[PDB]
Amino acid sequence: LTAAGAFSSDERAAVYRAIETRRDVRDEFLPEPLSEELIARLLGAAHQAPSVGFMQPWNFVLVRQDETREKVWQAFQRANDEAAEMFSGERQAKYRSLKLEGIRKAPLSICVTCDRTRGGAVVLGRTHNPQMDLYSTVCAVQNLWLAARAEGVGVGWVSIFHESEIKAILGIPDHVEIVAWLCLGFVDRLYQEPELAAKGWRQRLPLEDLVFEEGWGVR
Amino acid sequence: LTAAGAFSSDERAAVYRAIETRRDVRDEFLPEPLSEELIARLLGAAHQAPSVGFMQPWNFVLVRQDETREKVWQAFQRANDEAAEMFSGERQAKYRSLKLEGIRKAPLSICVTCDRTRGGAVVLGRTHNPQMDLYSTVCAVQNLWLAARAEGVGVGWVSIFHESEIKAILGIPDHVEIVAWLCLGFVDRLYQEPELAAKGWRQRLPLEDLVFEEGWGVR
Ligand SMILES: Cc1cc2c(cc1C)N(C[C@H](O)[C@H](O)[C@H](O)COP(=O)(O)O)c1[nH]c(=O)[nH]c(=O)c1N2
Ligand SMILES: Cc1cc2c(cc1C)N(C[C@H](O)[C@H](O)[C@H](O)COP(=O)(O)O)c1[nH]c(=O)[nH]c(=O)c1N2
Repeated sequence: LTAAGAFSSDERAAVYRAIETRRDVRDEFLPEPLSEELIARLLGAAHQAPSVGFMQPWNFVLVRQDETREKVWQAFQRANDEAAEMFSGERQAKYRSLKLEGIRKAPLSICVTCDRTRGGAVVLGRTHNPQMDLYSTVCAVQNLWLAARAEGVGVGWVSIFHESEIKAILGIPDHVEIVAWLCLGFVDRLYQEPELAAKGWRQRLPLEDLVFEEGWGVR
Repeated sequence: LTAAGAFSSDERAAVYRAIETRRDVRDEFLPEPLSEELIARLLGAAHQAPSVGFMQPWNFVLVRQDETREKVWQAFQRANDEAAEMFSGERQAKYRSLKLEGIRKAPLSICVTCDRTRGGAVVLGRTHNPQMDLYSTVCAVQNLWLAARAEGVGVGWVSIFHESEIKAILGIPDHVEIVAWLCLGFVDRLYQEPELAAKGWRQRLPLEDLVFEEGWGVR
């Protein structure tokens, strides 16, 4: 191991800047396809994420073809109606007015998976909680999300669809699970605050309400 | 929605630096306690994580008392002893030589949770995949992990426990699930590559093997 310490004041600010300004993008994606060098930098970042027992359970299916995107867009439309039907009156009306994906607008989509059987018969760290491999994959997703923000690339997560239908479309095996569908594209404008707060779905919760000292429910 | 901010070469390099150098810390934690201000910045960064339907399902239990950490350490011991028992021969020997936690060395611990019942009866984006809220919580963790690296704070995830025992120790409710137990503490020494790779458990997988074009298994 080597010497380490807090980043410089400027470096530190940049990190918090990416965390503080990245957004889930749906409708502002620009049309230019991302270059191979850019994609390589993003995947490289996701690959540097931590992983239970250093399992490195992720895979990335790069989707750029119009037909595939349209196919997946259709899978989303199918499931979203079912989703909306779960709400009523104002909310349902509101839910239907929201844009919850940019699958056809974003020139690139990445299906991020978790190979449930990678790592052998037993994987370190997953022995007592079977979901640790999926969690590891989400860590890869957040790293990508942040690096993309720094690159001027917007990212959007779309979790509204029947997984079995996406797996059939991409040919994903039974032993592999889809953790996230990400829509990517350059963006020149962003919402200063979560889009769902701006459109009155839910507001930012007070952080002081979520932190406890030594025991649950104790401030 | 307004003009997006643009990152300079240095700002961007800082983000990648945090991503490429953060480590899962087990044994390099220093004893200097973290300031209240510092902790606040870390939780703030965590709270800026994306969350399905903007559910914001997380809670953070700050643990600093020796008795509590000793109990969690014992819970870890029991769990780790049964984990090792899932391995045999040489692997078992190596598994037993690995340090998989810094519960008693790190001056601070944070039990990160996920309130499964927050967001009401139906949560946007979680309608077709019930694990979306848990994944959201992981995003907050990764944000905290990166921010910590920038502040010169080491962070380690400990997943080897029996959840029920930890919940009992902290008085965590049935409707709340534990996603991660993090050990935090200043560090001035970090490994250059994953400790688990250095110690011969698993090596870094070739990224080229995990990336497919348009369809699974397709190069
Ligand atoms: C696991 C998970 C799953 C989803 C999301 C997030 C996460 C963490 N989000 C994005 C979510 O709605 C979003 O984070 C906030 O509403 C936007 O916050 P920011 O603008 O990203 O800070 C999301 N957004 C969307 O429009 N359609 C979707 O299906 C999903 N699915
Ligand atoms: C969901 C999940 C759960 C755990 C981990 C990670 C993740 C993502 N890791 C850390 C893991 O072993 C480590 O990230 C890799 O071996 C290399 O990490 P870095 O590249 O050094 O961060 C971990 N480490 C450890 O010593 N004890 C543990 O119980 C766990 N649990």
